[PDB]
Amino acid sequence: SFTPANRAYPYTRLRRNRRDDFSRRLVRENVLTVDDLILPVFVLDGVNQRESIPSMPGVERLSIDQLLIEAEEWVALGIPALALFPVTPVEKKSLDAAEAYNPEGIAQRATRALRERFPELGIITDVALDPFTTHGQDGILDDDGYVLNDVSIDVLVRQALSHAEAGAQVVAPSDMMDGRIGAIREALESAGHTNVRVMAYSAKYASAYYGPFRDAVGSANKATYQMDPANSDEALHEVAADLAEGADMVMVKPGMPYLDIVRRVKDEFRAPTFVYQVSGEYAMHMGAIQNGWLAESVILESLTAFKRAGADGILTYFAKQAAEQLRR
Amino acid sequence: FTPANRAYPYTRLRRNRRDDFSRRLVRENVLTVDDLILPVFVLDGVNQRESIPSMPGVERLSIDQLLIEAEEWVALGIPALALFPVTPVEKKSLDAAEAYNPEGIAQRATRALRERFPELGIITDVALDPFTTHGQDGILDDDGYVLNDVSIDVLVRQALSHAEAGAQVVAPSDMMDGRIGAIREALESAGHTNVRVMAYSAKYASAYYGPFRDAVGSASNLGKGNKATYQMDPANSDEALHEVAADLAEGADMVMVKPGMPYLDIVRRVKDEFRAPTFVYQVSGEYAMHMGAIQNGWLAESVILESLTAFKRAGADGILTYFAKQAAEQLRR
Amino acid sequence: FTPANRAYPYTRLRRNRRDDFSRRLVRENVLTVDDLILPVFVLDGVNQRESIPSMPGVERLSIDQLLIEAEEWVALGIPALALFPVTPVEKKSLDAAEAYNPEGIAQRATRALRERFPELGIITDVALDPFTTHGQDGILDDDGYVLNDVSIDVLVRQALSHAEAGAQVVAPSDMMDGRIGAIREALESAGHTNVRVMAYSAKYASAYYGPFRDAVGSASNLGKGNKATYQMDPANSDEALHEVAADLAEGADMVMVKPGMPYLDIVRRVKDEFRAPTFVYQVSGEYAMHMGAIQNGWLAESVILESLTAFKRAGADGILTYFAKQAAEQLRR
Amino acid sequence: SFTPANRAYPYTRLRRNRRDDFSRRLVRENVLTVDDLILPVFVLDGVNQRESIPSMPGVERLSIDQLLIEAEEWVALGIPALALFPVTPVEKKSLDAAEAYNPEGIAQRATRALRERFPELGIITDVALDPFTTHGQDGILDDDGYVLNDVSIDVLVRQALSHAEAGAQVVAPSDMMDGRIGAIREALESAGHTNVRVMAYSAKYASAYYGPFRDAVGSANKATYQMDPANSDEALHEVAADLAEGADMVMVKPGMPYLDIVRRVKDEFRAPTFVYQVSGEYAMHMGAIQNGWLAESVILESLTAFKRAGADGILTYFAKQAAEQLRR
Amino acid sequence: FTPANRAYPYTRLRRNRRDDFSRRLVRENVLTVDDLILPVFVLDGVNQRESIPSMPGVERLSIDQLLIEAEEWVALGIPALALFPVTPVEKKSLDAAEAYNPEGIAQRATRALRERFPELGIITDVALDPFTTHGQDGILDDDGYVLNDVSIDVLVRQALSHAEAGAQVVAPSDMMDGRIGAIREALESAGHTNVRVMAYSAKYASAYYGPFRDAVGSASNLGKGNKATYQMDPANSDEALHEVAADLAEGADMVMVKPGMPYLDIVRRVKDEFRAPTFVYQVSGEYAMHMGAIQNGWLAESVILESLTAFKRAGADGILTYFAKQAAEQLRR
Amino acid sequence: SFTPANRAYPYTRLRRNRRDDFSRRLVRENVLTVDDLILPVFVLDGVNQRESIPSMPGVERLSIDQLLIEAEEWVALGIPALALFPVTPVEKKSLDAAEAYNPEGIAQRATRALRERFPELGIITDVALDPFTTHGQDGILDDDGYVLNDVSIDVLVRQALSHAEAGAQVVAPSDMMDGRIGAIREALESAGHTNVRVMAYSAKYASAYYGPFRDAVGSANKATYQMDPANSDEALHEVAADLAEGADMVMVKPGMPYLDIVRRVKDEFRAPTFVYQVSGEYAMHMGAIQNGWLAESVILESLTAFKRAGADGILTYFAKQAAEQLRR
Ligand SMILES: [Mg+2]
Ligand SMILES: [Mg+2]
Ligand SMILES: [Mg+2]
Ligand SMILES: [Mg+2]
Ligand SMILES: [Mg+2]
Ligand SMILES: [Mg+2]
Repeated sequence: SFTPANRAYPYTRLRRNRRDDFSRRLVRENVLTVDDLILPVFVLDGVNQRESIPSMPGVERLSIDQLLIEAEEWVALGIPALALFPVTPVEKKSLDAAEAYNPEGIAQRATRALRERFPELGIITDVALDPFTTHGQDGILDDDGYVLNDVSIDVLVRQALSHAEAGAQVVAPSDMMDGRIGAIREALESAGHTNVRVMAYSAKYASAYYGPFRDAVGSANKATYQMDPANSDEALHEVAADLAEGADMVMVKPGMPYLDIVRRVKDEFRAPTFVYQVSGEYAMHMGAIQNGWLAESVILESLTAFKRAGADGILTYFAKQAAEQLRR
Repeated sequence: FTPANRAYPYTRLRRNRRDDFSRRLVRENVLTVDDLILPVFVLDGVNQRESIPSMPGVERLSIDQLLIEAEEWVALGIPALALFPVTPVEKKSLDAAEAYNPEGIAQRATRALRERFPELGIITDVALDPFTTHGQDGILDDDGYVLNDVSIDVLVRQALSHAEAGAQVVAPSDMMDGRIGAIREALESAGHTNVRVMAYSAKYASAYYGPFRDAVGSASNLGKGNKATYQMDPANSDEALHEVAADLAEGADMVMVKPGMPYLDIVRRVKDEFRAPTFVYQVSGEYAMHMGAIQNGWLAESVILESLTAFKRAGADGILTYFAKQAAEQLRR
Repeated sequence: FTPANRAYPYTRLRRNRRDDFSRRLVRENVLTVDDLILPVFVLDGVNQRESIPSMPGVERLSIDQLLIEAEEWVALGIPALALFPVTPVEKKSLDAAEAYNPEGIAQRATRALRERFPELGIITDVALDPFTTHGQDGILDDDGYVLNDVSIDVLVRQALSHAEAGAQVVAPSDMMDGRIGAIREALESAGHTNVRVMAYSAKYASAYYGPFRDAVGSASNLGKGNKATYQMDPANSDEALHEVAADLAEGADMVMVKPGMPYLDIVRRVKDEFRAPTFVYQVSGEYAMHMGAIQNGWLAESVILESLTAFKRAGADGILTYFAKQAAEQLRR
Repeated sequence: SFTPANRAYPYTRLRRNRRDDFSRRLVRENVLTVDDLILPVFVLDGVNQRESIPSMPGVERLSIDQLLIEAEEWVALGIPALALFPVTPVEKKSLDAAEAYNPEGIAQRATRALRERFPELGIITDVALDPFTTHGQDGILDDDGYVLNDVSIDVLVRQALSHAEAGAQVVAPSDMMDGRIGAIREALESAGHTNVRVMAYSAKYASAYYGPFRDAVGSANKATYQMDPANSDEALHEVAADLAEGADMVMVKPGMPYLDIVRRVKDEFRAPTFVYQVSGEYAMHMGAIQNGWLAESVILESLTAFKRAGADGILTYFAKQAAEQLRR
Repeated sequence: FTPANRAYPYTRLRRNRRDDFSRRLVRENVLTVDDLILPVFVLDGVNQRESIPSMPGVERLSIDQLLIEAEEWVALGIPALALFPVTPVEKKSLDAAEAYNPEGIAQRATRALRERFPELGIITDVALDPFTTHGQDGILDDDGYVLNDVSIDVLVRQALSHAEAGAQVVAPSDMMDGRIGAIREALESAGHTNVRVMAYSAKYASAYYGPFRDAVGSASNLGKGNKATYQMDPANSDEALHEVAADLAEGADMVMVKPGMPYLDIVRRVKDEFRAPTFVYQVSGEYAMHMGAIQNGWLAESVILESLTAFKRAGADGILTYFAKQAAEQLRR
Repeated sequence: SFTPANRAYPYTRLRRNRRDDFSRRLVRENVLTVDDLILPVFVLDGVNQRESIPSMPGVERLSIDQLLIEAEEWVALGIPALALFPVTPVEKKSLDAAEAYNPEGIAQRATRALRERFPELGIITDVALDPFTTHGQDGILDDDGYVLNDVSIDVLVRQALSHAEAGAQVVAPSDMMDGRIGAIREALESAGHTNVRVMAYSAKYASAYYGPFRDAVGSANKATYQMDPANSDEALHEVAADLAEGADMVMVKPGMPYLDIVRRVKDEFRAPTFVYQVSGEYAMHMGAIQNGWLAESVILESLTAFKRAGADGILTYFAKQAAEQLRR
C-alpha cells in the first residue's frame, strides 16, 4: 500500500537526501551483491576446446575440462551457482530426444565433474528437449507438428531424474509444458531425491530476445506454449500453478523487457523469484558498450533493476564481470 | 489476486495458446499508433541533415527539413512530437538565457509546426541542460551545486516562452523539486489555461542517456559530470511514488518514468497506485542498443514491437520512442 | 499474501536450506556498512577519554580524540555519526541556552568534523535534555509540565545553530508536537535548503535508555523523573502511524523508531504504510544487554550481526547502533 | 489499513491524551495479563533436587517433586500453562532417540504428576529429538551428518503419542522438520486423541539467542532446518503450511528479535499466535538488571512488546516475576 | 483474511475450547476497569438524591453527594466521569445562556471534583439541549430548524467555560457540522492547549435515548420533537466514516459512536479505517433494557460483562456506561 | 476501502442531506423489508393448545393446529420463513436423543403439516440434540460429562435426514459440533436430498442472552463448544470451514451484541449471512417497551441495525409485529 502523507514542497524537498553520497547510501533501497548472481554456461562435448559465438561477443563455449578451470575463478569471486547449457553434437539429436536422459550426456558429465571438484557450487541443470530434438522444437511432435504436452513431460521427467542422479542440486524446467513442475516433483519424491530443488520457468514469453542463444547452442510455433508478450494477469496463474505443484523457486524470462512481471510475481506470491537476463539482452548491452555508445556502468544498472523489481536471483551472462566490479 | 484453486489437468493454460484466434481473444494489451510520441532533434539553419553515429538511423534536422518529414509522421497518425533543440555552442552560457529566447530553435520550431500541422501535438522540453556551458540542468552555486529554486525561475521563463510559441504540452525534464507547481502557477497566472504539463516525475540518474547527450551536443559540456544530486538513484522504487504524488498535487496533467525498459517495474507501480495518465521514455541508449543488435543480425526486427508492447503491458498510456515511425509503419501494414 | 496451495511433501521448505549456495540465493535481506550510524559521546576539553561502566567498551571522547578515532570509522566506510555532547554541570540551566551556543560542544565538534572529513555525515541531536537542570526535554511551567510550543522555540534556535556549524542532518529527539514543521520552516526561511531533518517520530517512554542517561550525564539531573507526557506509551502501535504521518506532512526527510529491538513491529508497520526512509535506534540498554551477555560468555559474538539483520528484515533503511564499528569490522572481514 | 484523515498540528496535538494518567489509561492499546504467560521449566531426573544454571541467572532445574511444590505458587498466581523441558541423563541418550517416547521418560512422568495434582494447569510438552540424541542434533542423521526429515518425523510422532498418553493437553513440536505438524495430527486423530492441541513452532530461526538453553538442558548444521534470520516472507509460507496441517496455535521463535514476524503472522492469518522469549533474551535482560544497568521495569516493557506486536501468549522465563508484578 | 486451507478433522476448533487454561491463552479481548467511563446525573442544591424510574438503580445526585460517591468510584479505579447536569426548569431559555454560566451545575461540579480528586478524569458535556425550552440541541430559526453556525457560537462559549472550570476533556454531543474544529480553534486561541475534545462523531437519531431524556429532564421540553436534521439516520454506515474523518481533520483527540450495542458494526468500521482512539456510549435505553431483564430474573447478571466485552471486541478503547461501578466491582472481585 | 476525498467544513456540511425527508430517503443506505424476516416458533405436542412464557412476554407456544391457524396471517404478511422449535414432552427425552430423528416427533409432524397447507412457506428446522437429551446438554456425553463431537454428529445426521424426509426446505444445525456441516451435507447428497439448504449456525457464542429460550422450550459446560464472547478472528475460521463444508447460508448468534461479527463475516465471505436476535434480546426490548421506558420504534431500529451490518435475513421473535409496521 501507499500513503502520500500530505508531503509538499517546499517542506518536502526530495533532493535533500540526494545532496551527499552519505545520505544517498543511507536511503538506498536496494543493492546488488554477488549472491544474487547465476552464470549460464555453454558446455561443449570435447577436451581442450573453446569457441567464440558471433552473436554473443565475449562469451565462450567450453569443454568440461575448460569449465573446471574457469570455475576456479567463478568460485573465488563468490558466484553461488552455474546454469548449464549443453551444446549437443548433431549425431545425438533425434525425434525422441533420448539424449536428454543419457547418463553420459554432456550436462550429466559436466554436473558430476563440478559436484566433485567444487562441492559448494550450485549446479542448475536445464530441463528441456530443445537441445536434443532433430530440428530444435521444444518437445515431441504430433502429425500436425504440434508439441504434445503430456508425452513431452514423460521425457522431461526421465531427464530431470538423470540430472538428480548426476548430483544436480537444482533442476530448472524451461519447457513450458502445462503441469510439468508437478510431474517432475512427483518423480523426484518417489525416487527419494527429496532435496533436489525445482526452479520453474513459470512465466516464460514467446520472445524475439532469444535469438543469440540459438547461435550459442546450435539450435537455430512457440506461441502455442510460450506466453504472449502482451499478457500480465496470465503470468500470475502460471506462477500460482507452479507453486501449488511444488516449485522451490519461480522464474520470469526474459528479464528486463518483463520487469513489471517480476514486480507482480514477487508482490503477489512472496516466494523466491528469479529472472533471466537473456542472450539478446546481453548482446544488445555488450554490443553498445563495444561500439562506444554506452558506458560500462549500464551493466550494473541493468542488474540493479532486477533487484529493485523484486528478484532474488538473476541468470546473467554478465555474472563474472559484475562479480569483479562488486568486489573491486 | 485469487488463484481460484485452478489445477492441472483441469486447467491447461496452453488451450488458449493453441490457435491464433484464441490467443487474439485473450490478448491483454495491444500497441496502437495513438500510444506513440516521436522525439526529434532540431538544428538551427536551413537544409541541414546530420547523422548520429551512436543513434544509427536518426537524423538531426533543420526546421525546413523537419516540416517536410512531419508530412509522413502525420500521415502515419503519430499523435505528437517531443522537440529537442541542438543549441549552437556560442549560445550556451552560465545563465542559460537562450532557454527563453522567443527566437530560440525550440520556439521557432514550435511556431512553424503549429501553423503547418494544427492537429499535431507539440511537446516542448523544459530544461536548462541544452543551454549551460557546464551541461548541468540548472544554475550552479559557488560549490558547483545545481541551485533548485533559482533554476526554477529560469525554467518558468522557458515554459512561458513555449506556451507563447503555441506548444500544447510543456515537459519539464529537469528534476528540480517543486518545478511542476511553479510552472503550473505561472501558466495559470498568464492565462495559459490549457497548456498541458507532462512531468518527468521519476527520472533516474542513468547511464542510458549517453547517445542523447551526443545527439543534442551536451556531451562535451557535461564531460565527466553527473546528476546524482537531482536525478533519482536507480536503486529506489518507493521514492518514485513520492515523486509522482507531489507532481500530481502540483498540477501535472501527465506523469512520466525515465528511462523506460530498465524501469518497467516503476511504470507498473505508478499506474497501479495513482491511476493517472502515465508516460514512459524509451531513451536513446535503449534505442541504440536495439538498433545495434538488429543491424548486426543478432536480433530480429520484431523486437521493436515487442519492446513497445512491454510499455503498454506495464501500464503506460504513451511512449516517447525514437522507433515511432518504424513502429507506426509496421502497425499500419 | 496468497499461500498458492503449497503443501508437504510437494513443497518442502528445507530444500532451499539444504546448501549454503541456495540459502544465499534466497536470502531476503543483507546488512551492509551503508546501513550503519555510530552514535558518539563527546566531551569538552583536550586529550580526554572516559569509560562508561553501563556501556562496556564505549568511551566518551574529547574532540581531538574523536577526530583521531574517526579516521578508522571513515576507513571502515561508516556513512555517518550521531553526536551526543556531555554537557558540563555548570552549563545546565532552566532555559537550556547552551543548546544554541555557537561554542557548545555539539557545534564545535560539528565544525571540526565537517572540515576534517567532508564526506562523513554528521547528525546533530536536537533536544534540550542535555542542557536542563531537571533533565526533562524542555521548558517547565509552574506545575512542572514540559511546555510544548515554548520548548520548540529553543529547539528551533538549536537546530539553526547546528545548520550554521555545517551539520548535514539535524535529528529532533524531543517528542514535542509539531517541532518537525517548526524546525523545517526555520531552516527554509534561513536558506538551509538541504539540511536534512531526521525525525524521532515514534520515540517510546522506555526503560531501555538508562545507560545513555549515565553516558551523557543527564541521569542525576532527571533523578526519578519520567517522560510519559511526551514520549509514547509502550503499549501503543496505531498511535505510531499518526506520529509518522504528521512528521512526513511537516517535512521530515527520514523518520525514526526508538527504541529498536523491542519495537521491530513498529518498524515493520511504519515502512509498510508510508514507504519513506525509515530509521531505527538500537539504544544504549540494547547495547548494554548484548555486551554483558557476550562478555559473560552467555551469547556468542554472532548475536551482534543477528540483532542488526533483524532491523533490516523489519524494514529499516538505517540503524543508529553503538555496535557500528564492531559490525563494520565483521562485515569487512 | 491506515487513513491519516488530514490530522495536523496544532489542531491535532498527540500529547493531549498523554497529559494525564487517566487519559493514557483510556487510550492504552494493549495490556499484558497473567493469562498471556507460559512458564518454561527445566525438569531433572532425581528427588529432592535443584540446580542453578550459570548462563541463566535465577533459573533452577527442578526434580518432579520440587516442580509440584513450585507449581502451587504458579497456580496461585494464575499462570495458565507450563512448558516442560527435560534434562536427560547422559546414559539415556542414543543415536535412535528412543528415550523421546519412553513412557517413564522425565517429560512423561512430570506430565502425569502435574495432570493429577493440578488438573486445571495447562501442560505443554516439547516434541523434539535434541534432548535424546547422542550429540544433541535435532534428529536422526544420515552418513553425511544431515538431519533426515521423514525418518525423524517417525520418532517425533511416537513421542507426541506418548505425551498424549501421559495426559498432556498441548504438544509443541520444536523440531522444524517439514510436514511434521500434519504427521502428528494424523497420528493423534487416528489414536483418538481428538482434543490434544498442537502448538507448532512454525517460524523457528537459526539463532545465536539459544546459547543459555543449551547450558540449561545439557545439550551444548542448524541452518538446514531452522530459518535464516534474514527471511520474513518465508515465515508466512511456514505458518500457512502448519495451519493447513492442523496446528491449533502457531509460534515464532525467538521472540523480541523477531517482533516484525509476530506482527505479520497475526495480521495475515488471524490465528492463535505465540512467541518464545528465549533463554538468551532472558539472560541478557536479567544480566543487565543484576549489573544495575537496567531497571526492573524492562521486564514488563519487553512482555508488553509481545502483546502489542500481536501475540496471544508468550513462553517466558520471567513468567512468575511478571505474574507477581501484575498482581501487586 | 486467509483461511489457510484449514479443514475438519485436522482443524477442530473445539480443541482450544476444551480447557479453561487454553480458552484463556487464546482469548482475543479482555475488559478492564481502564475501559470504563461513568456518566453521572448532577442536581443543583445540597443533600439531594433522586431515583429514576426508567433507569432502575441510577440516582441523580447533588454535588455534595456526588463527591461522597466518587470516593468509591476512585477506589474502584474508574478513570473518568461524564457529567450530565439536570438544569432547573426556570434556567431554560431560548438562548441557552446557562450553558456557559461559570456558576452552572456542570461548572460548579467540575471545579469541586478537580479539587477533591485531581487524578480523576472529568468529561463535560458540550450541548445546548439541557438549556433550551424546546429541548433541541441549538438555536432555532423562524421555521423551527436548528441553526448550525449560530448554535456553534454558544457551544464554543460553553466549552471555554468548562476548560476554565478545569475539565480535562470536553465532549460535544450536539451533532452540529464543523463544531469540533470551531471548539478546537477556540481552545487553542485561549491557551487551553491540552484540553481533550472527545467528539460524538457518529451519533444516531435514535429511540434508545428515552430514559436519559427523563433523567436530565429534557423529555418534557422536547415533547414529540425529533433530531433527524442533525443526528444520523440509523440506516447509514458509510456516512459514519465521513463524520469521523472530518472530526479527526478538525482536531478531535477521541472519536465516539452513539448508541453502542445497536451500532457495534459502526465501532468496528471506525476503528478499522482510522486506527484512532475510539469510544462508544452504552446509552440509557441499553442500560434500562438490561436492568429490567435482570430484575425480572429473565437474564443473569453475567450479561453486564458480556455486553461490555462486546464493545472491546468490536474495537472500542473506552465505554461510557451506567454499569461502570457494577462492572468495576465484578472485575475487581 | 475508504477515501475521505479531502471533504471539509464548510464546503462539506453533512446536515444538508438531513435537511428534508426527501433527501434523507434518497441517501438512505439500507432498508428493512418483510423479506428479511424469519419467525421462530415454539411448537407444542397437543391439540387446541397455547401457553404463555413468563420470560418472553407476548410469545405463545402453539400446538400444530394452532400453528396452521396463525401461519395464515404470517403468510398474508409476506413472512418468507418460519424457524421451528419443538417443546419436547419430558417422557420423550433420553440419553441417546433418539426423539431427534423420530418420524412422528413434533418438528417432523409440524413440517409435514405446514409443507402441505402452505407450500410456498419456508420451513427451517432446528438440527440440535438439546431438546431431546435428559438434562438439556447439547449432545451425547462421555464419562466426564463432556459433549462428544463425532458421536453427536451421528445423531444430528439422522435428525437432519428425518427433517429432509418430512419436507423441510432448510435444515439449520445449531449444535456447534466441529465438522457437522460437512457430515450433514455428505448425508443429504448421498440420500438424494440435493436441494435441501443447510443454514449453518457458524459463529454461535457461549452467551447469557439465551436465558428466556430455555424457559420457552423447557430445557432449563457450553464454553467447550460455543464460542468465547471475546473472540472475533475465530468467527472467520468458523465460517470459512462451514462454507467449504457446503453451507448455503451462514449465521451469527446472538445478534445485536455481535453486530461487528455480522459485518466482518459479510465483508470477508460475501455469502448469504444470517443473524439471530435471540430470546434475551427480544425479552429486554419487549420488557422495556411494556414498562413504558422505550418507544415501540426501537423494534424497527434494532432490525434496521442487522440490515446495515450486512445481514441478509434475521431470525426474530418480532417478525409479525415488524411485518405489520412495514405494511402499514
Ligand atoms: Mg505452466
Ligand atoms: Mg520531483
Ligand atoms: Mg510527533
Ligand atoms: Mg515447517
Ligand atoms: Mg459531524
Ligand atoms: Mg464450526
